[PDB]
This record gives sequence, C-alpha cells and structure tokens, in this order.
Amino acid sequence: ERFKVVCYYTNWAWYRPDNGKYTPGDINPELCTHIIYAFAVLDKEELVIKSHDIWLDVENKFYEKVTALKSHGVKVLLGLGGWDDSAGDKYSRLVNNVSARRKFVVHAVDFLEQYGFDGLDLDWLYPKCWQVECEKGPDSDKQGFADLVKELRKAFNRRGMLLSAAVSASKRVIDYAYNVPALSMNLDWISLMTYDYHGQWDKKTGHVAPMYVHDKDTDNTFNVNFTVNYWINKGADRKKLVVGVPFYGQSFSVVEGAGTGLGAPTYAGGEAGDETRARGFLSFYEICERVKVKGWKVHRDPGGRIGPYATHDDQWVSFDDDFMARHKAEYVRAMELGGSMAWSLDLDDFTGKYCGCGKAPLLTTINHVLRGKEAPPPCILHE
Ligand SMILES: *[C@@H]1O[C@H](CO)[C@@H](O[C@@H]2O[C@H](CO)[C@@H](O[C@H]3O[C@H](CO)[C@@H](O)[C@H](O[C@H]4O[C@H](CO)[C@@H](O)[C@H](O)[C@@H]4O[C@H]4O[C@H](CO)[C@@H](O)[C@H](O)[C@@H]4O[C@H]4O[C@H](CO)[C@@H](O)[C@H](O)[C@@H]4O)[C@@H]3O)[C@H](O)[C@H]2NC(C)=O)[C@H](O)[C@H]1NC(C)=O
Ligand SMILES: CC(=O)N[C@@H]1[C@@H](O)[C@H](O[C@@H]2O[C@H](CO)[C@@H](O[C@@H]3O[C@H](CO)[C@@H](O[C@@H]4O[C@H](CO)[C@@H](O[C@@H]5O[C@H](CO)[C@@H](O)[C@H](O)[C@H]5NC(C)=O)[C@H](O)[C@H]4NC(C)=O)[C@H](O)[C@H]3NC(C)=O)[C@H](O)[C@H]2NC(C)=O)[C@@H](CO)O[C@H]1O
Repeated sequence: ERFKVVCYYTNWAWYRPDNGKYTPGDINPELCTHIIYAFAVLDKEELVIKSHDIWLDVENKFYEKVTALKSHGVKVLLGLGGWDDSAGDKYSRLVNNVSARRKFVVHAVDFLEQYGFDGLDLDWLYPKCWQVECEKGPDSDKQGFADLVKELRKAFNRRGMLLSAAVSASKRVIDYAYNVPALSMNLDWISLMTYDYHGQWDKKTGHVAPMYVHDKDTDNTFNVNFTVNYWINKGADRKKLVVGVPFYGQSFSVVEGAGTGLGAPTYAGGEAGDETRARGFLSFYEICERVKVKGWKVHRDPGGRIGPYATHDDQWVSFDDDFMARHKAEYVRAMELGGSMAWSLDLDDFTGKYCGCGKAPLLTTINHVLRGKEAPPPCILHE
C-alpha cells in the first residue's frame, strides 16, 4: 500500500513464438498493485482513444480479461500512446485545442468505463519533443498537456478513476515537456521511464539504465539517480514518483577490434532474439538463454553504478539483472518514492524456464523489496 508496483502488460506479446507468448492468463496479480494495458492509440482524425488491436482487445476480450483482475485487488488502467503511436502531431493538435481536449475527456471516461478500466495512463512520448525530437513541437505543448491532465483529473475525480503518466528520463526533454509541479499535483503517480539512456542510436556500447554516474560517462545526467533527483528538484512529490526498471537489454554489434568495453563503437543493433524478433534489444529471458546455453560472458561493474552487460563475438547487450533490480527497488524505499514500474511483464523470465530463478524473477525481486514478499536470493547469472 505504501509502495506501488506498476506493471505494464503489452497486448502484442500475444503475437510471439510459444515460448515468449504472454496472454492475460499469464499475469500473476499478486505481483502488481497496478496493471497498465499497453497500448491504446489516439485516432488521428477524431483525437479520441481507440483500440490499436480490435481483434485482441475487443473481439478476444483481452481488455476485459485484464480488467477482470481487479477482483484480486489490482487496479487496472489503460495506457494511451507509447513510442510508436507518439509519431506526428496528433497529440499536440489535441492538447493545443480546447474543443478537442473537452471532447477527448468526455469520450475517454466512457471508453474506460465500457471495458472496466479503473483509469488512464498517459504515454505521449513526448510533449513538445515528439519522439525525442525537441525541435518539432510548439513550446505550448507543455501547457496543453498540463491542461489536459488537469481537465482529466477533475473529470476522473467525480468517477473514482486513476490518472497517471509515463514520462521521459532525459533532463532536456523534461525541461521542454513537463510542468513538473502541475503534473505531480494532478497525477496519482508519475512513471519515470528511467531506461533507454543508451542504445544503438548512440553508436557506442552503453548501459540501458545506469543507476549512478560512471566515470566513462560523457553526460552525468544519463542515469536513474539524476532523473529522480531532478524531478524532485523541479518540484515533484516524492510519493508520486515511480521508478521504471527495464526487463530487457539494449543490444549492439561492435566494430571489429574495438573490444568489449563500455563506449566501444558499434555499427548496428545486435542480432534479433528468437522471441522478441527485434534487432537492438533482447528480453531478459533471451539474455539468460545466451548466458546459460550459449556461453555469453557477463561483465559487471564493481562500483555498482551500472547493471551488467553480456558479450559473445561482436554482440553486446546491457541489462539489469536481479541484483540491480533489487538495488533500484531498495533505492525507491530508501528515497521514500512512490514505487517501481516494470516494462514489461512479458520480457521478464515469467515462465521461469530460462533463467532458473523461479517464475518472474525480476518482478518477484521488486515485490520482495517494496511489498515484503518472501523470496529467494538474487539469481547469479554467471552461474
Ligand atoms: C545521487 O544523486 C544525488 C543528487 O545529486 C547525489 O547527491 C550528493 O550526495 C552526496 C552524499 O554523499 C552529498 O555529499 C555531501 O553531503 C553532505 C552535505 O551536507 C556533506 O556532509 C558531505 O560531506 C562528507 O563527504 C565528503 C565527501 O564527498 C567529505 O569530504 C566530507 O568531509 C564529509 O565526509 C564525511 O563523510 C564521508 C562519507 O561517509 C566520510 O568518508 C568522511 O570520512 C566523513 O566522515 C565523517 O563524518 C560523517 C558526517 O559528516 C560521519 O557520519 C562519518 O561517520 C565520519 O564521522 C558531502 O559533501 C552531495 O552534496 C550531493 N550532491 C548534490 C549536488 O546534491 C548522490 O551522490 C548520488 N548518489 C550516488 C550513490 O552517486
Ligand atoms: C538522432 C539521434 O541520435 N537522436 C538522439 C536520441 O536518439 C537520443 O534519445 C534517445 O532516443 C531514444 C529513441 O531514439 C529514446 O528511446 C525511446 O525511449 C522511450 C523511453 O522514454 C521508449 O519508450 C517506452 O519504453 C518502452 C521500451 O523501449 C517502449 O516499448 C516499445 O514499444 C513500442 C511500441 O510503442 C514497441 O514497438 C517496442 O517493441 C517496445 N520496445 C520494447 C523494448 O518493448 C514503450 O513504448 C515506452 N513505454 C511507455 C510506457 O510509453 C522507446 O521505446 C524508445 N524508443 C526507441 C526507438 O528505442 C530514448 O529515450 C532517448 N534517450 C534519452 C535519454 O532521452 C538522445 C539522447 O542522446 O540523443 C539524440 O541525439
């Protein structure tokens, strides 16, 4: 009750080879206080919420099958947006027009109630910095988003619905996008997306979610600790801040002869995993498979500032393991924040067959720290 564990469920994890396949029946409600159903999308024409996958969400009742878990004491919200749906100006057009916001709020309330959702989690990435491009949006996206949140807050309070938002971890995006005091006041929690600080786009090996500054770092703001303290210094309520932990790694293909170190030049994303089928990232269970069966070498930071990374040939993937996930959850408790967020349920070793540290090892670890679930010690991968 004191700490939230916000779990992102992704509907497209259904369209995955049997061993990676994740359905609403795979959710363990004991491991979440709040489930976010990712994603719904904004209709480009009407600027209202709509299903991104009618066949799954509606025809096969995946919306209702997830909101049905509220009988376990879990709150279930619909996530609107995500990275891919945040392309273009549709959300900016929405928040900069008073008539469109008003029609969005009225429709959103009934859309959510029609499927039994307890609320809405805003995942516009990002106000003003459309898909991280801060030159694209107007400076007024900041107030428009703030005003959309205020108007949703007042409309939701009369219905008992929850309102939250997933937000960037980048200092520069925060400055352009977020009225931090207004958002903290009007949102039930703020999910800091404290990951994807580094990836194939840097063209150098880096860690997906550094905890503290590392000496090889070029920028001392690209770490979880800065993001949290920055939101606090910008005026945020500690108890509203929810620290996101990635259940997946950023993978790279390193230029030949550049070594296996941090900051080694890369020419492409890593080879795709069998289940996630996406160059540039691997699920946690795919990383376990590579360490246990394929002999990938785990490299750790003795200073505890970043999680591990794994290597084989010119492949390189940085990720959070059980030890770093425990630390980030312990960091939330030590800092008295709102809780932890998991992206995403399906990228954890939810079956337990890959990592051999029980079912949902990463999520179990977080629940152990924040909610007192007795658990085994962290699993050592190298073993
Ligand atoms: C996450 O991001 C945060 C936000 O930016 C980072 O914030 C920084 O946090 C550090 C905390 O470590 C803070 O540092 C100052 O904290 C207080 C400010 O009021 C000062 O007292 C601190 O001085 C101590 O540390 C200095 C070294 O930096 C040292 O020179 C100074 O003399 C004093 O040393 C004592 O404590 C050391 C640490 O244990 C001992 O090694 C040393 O021997 C001294 O010990 C004696 O005194 C203690 C009481 O003072 C006593 O308890 C002890 O037992 C012994 O008797 C320090 O300057 C920064 O201000 C803060 N930065 C900002 C910008 O806010 C945070 O670091 C980051 N986390 C991580 C993990 O990276
Ligand atoms: C030109 C140039 O070099 N520009 C750089 C710029 O690239 C650097 O900024 C970094 O940009 C990357 C994008 O290029 C940013 O990465 C974003 O990060 C988002 C986090 O805020 C992340 O979205 C959330 O997290 C999930 C995990 O990635 C997302 O899941 C993804 O969902 C998709 C559907 O929408 C799906 O298709 C994907 O498969 C899925 N991926 C996984 C692993 O599951 C999720 O959508 C989203 N969650 C929520 C709740 O909304 C984006 O996914 C990610 N995109 C990409 C393309 O990777 C990164 O944040 C930027 N870094 C920083 C620190 O700001 C910038 C920094 O240097 O430098 C510019 O020069």
